[PDB]
Amino acid sequence: ESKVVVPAQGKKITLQNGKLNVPENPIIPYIEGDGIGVDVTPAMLKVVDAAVEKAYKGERKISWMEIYTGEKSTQVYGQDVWLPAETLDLIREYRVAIKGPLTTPVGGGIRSLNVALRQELDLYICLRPVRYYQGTPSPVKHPELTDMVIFRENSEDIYAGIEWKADSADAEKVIKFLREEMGVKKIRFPEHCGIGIKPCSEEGTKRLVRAAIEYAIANDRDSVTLVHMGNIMKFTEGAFKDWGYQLAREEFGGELIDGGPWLKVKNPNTGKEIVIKDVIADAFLQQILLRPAEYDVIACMNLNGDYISDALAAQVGGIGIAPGANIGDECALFEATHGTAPKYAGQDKVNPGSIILSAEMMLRHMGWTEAADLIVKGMEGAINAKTVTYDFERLMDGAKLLKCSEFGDAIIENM
Amino acid sequence: ESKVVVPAQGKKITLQNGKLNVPENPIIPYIEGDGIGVDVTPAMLKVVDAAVEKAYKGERKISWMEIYTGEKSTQVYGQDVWLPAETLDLIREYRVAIKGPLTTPVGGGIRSLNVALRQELDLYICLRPVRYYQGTPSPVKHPELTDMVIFRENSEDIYAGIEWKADSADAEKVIKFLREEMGVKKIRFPEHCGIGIKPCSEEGTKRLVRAAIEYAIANDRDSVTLVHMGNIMKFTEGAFKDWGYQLAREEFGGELIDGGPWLKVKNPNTGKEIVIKDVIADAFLQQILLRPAEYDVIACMNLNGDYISDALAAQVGGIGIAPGANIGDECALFEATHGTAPKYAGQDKVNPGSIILSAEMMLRHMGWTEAADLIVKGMEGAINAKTVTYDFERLMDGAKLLKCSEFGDAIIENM
Ligand SMILES: O=C(O)CCC(=O)C(=O)O
Ligand SMILES: O=C(O)CCC(=O)C(=O)O
Ligand SMILES: [Mn+2]
Ligand SMILES: [Mn+2]
Repeated sequence: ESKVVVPAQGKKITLQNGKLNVPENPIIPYIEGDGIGVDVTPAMLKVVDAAVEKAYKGERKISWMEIYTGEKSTQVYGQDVWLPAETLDLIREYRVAIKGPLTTPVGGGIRSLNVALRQELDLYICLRPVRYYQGTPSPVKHPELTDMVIFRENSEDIYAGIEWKADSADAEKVIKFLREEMGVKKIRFPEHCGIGIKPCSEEGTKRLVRAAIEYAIANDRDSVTLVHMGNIMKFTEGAFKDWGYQLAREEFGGELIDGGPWLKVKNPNTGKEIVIKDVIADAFLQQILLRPAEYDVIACMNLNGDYISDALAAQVGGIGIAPGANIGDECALFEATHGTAPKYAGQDKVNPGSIILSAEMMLRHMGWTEAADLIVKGMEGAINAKTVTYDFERLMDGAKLLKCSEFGDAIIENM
Repeated sequence: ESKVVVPAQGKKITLQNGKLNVPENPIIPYIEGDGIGVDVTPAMLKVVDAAVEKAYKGERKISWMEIYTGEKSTQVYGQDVWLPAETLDLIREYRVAIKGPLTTPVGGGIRSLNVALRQELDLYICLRPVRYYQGTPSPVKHPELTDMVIFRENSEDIYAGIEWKADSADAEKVIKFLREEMGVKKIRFPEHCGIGIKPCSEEGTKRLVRAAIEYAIANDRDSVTLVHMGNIMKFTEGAFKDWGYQLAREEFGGELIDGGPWLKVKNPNTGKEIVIKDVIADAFLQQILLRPAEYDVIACMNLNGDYISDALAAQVGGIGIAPGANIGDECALFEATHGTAPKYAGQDKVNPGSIILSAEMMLRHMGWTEAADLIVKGMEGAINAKTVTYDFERLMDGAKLLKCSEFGDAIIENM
């Protein structure tokens, strides 16, 4: 029997015509998260409640409902229950949810729980905005020049988990087929060879890129850059870029800039000419360091998005405070983007900034922009005040060391 | 008939027992390179000749022999001759060669010429050392903490070019096979879907990792880090890491550090305990910025190596002066690692640092360490003297702007 308790006071968010109908008392499912989730989640709940209370003068209030996934799920439902069917059902049913870091066990043949949540709920958009918060200790000279929003495709690519182990009967079978029936000759060593499949479809590419362009329009952003490795992988990465440009032309009236290949899409609200361009992935990893100001909205495939998001987070000193969201047509799951750091679990020491900023994204997604704005304001003030957790403090001089919970309070105090 | 002229004075380098027998007058094949290759190659030839002349007091002298690949090949041999069979033969025959940047044409269905050279000559090691040269304008605060050597697997991975176009009969065939015979269910959108294959074998992984560990030993390096995405791709990237550790144990007496998974390999010459460790690729892209001093020799797959090498080059301000080598058991091809920048071709303006430093690697590979040391010394002095090309100069104050050829002279002057 389920151990999830539906809040007595609270109402389910609904979806109508692609628009969320959020009540003043929405029930929001939340997954504590493994390791440090025990530290960061309480801080997030308190910070969000304060922002909501302050923004709407007590008129609105979230009814938090704990659901399970990960190590805590096994402890609540038993041995092999890492991801309960009800969790997938509840997230879909309640439309909006948030979670702390999750870890996948090894030895049992189970694949990434984070990816499982994304694929099973068809949350095809991994949204990762990366900006700099003044006062944050950064390894680069000008982190303030970084203000990007990453639209990472979440349902395809090698990240889809389609592969076979070297020497397995399946691997031999696939390799045999490829060589004998497909005439593949580029497999350097066919024996003791692992094989993975990388899929990329037109519908997959277009729904991701459509969301990216719509975001640029809605937020009056300057450009959308299709990042890919099409020079090497023409049929997957290359097709992604091709379909991205095609979508811009076919659905957003994209016009040619100069002799190509860049396009300009007129923002139907501001009249701003949004530039649609593309950069080879490896070169892009250099350009984010060398010319960050030239980039804004980024649209890319699963793996590249994972790399780009992490690299960007690192350079702005946001490795531990990078917000993230997994959005689909029916529901959305916001999440802390860092690991579980089990060594510090329960020490009330880690930075709750990531999950808090992800809650900021959640609030904005629900249409509660005032509360979201309050969290952004609190984070900016706390960081600028140099009242921070150990991860920031250790890289700074003249900073006040704060516990995880205390930093949560600092954010509230700066709202 | 061939238009390659074998130098009258000069002798072929030979290979015996895995050791190169280099004469005092070795014939070295060289490919000018497209675009700026017309600028950087002459500078390289002059710099190398000066280093050789100075190091060995006129006793040794390279007999340069021009061979063709790329745009210049089509002009020398005709319309469709992008990569002549003789070029592959000559490089193998002469054992050591160098080349300027190469570009692959689009529209003719031809794949990367750089990859073609690597795969066809089985140059399985892409060696990319990345260090900082004092005085180089860098986007990071402490580029001097970067001193790494990248061992990128060069014959496998998605980089192998095994793929089929969306809607092609072949793609449909493969997808059908995967779904109906392999029972694959993770292909989100089977229609209008491009497909790529990612292979990774035990022999491929081990020969790359073997070279990496041997390099750490020969150069008394502190550690070898296996970089991979095994948490997501268990059978390719994960297997790579597994085989890498296994090789360390089976062939280099690797011992367990603490409770694992790190290993220590005793350097048989210095007694130094070389640490063998591993880091997930996305996290590694963050760690190179946050904790560069903790890394040294890196062993990774093709694609990850491409990303890591470019990211590292960018952070030390070496985007245009990053050396590179493609090494196999029978021959080796050193190369400028940047693009062709056709806009500046012939303007004697671009930085010849990349191809020159690659020539430094070449000289060292031939056992001519004195000459190689002279080039390193010249580069360090020229850069530190602030007498540099536009790409450096534009990011600095109080620097003397030099043409490509002039920077070549500056290097010589600082030898
Ligand atoms: O894949 C996982 O298990 C963790 C989530 C992750 O690192 C990501 O894809 O960014
Ligand atoms: O692949 C090419 O054509 C250029 C060489 C390259 O960028 C590389 O693999 O680093
Ligand atoms: Mn990640
Ligand atoms: Mn490259």
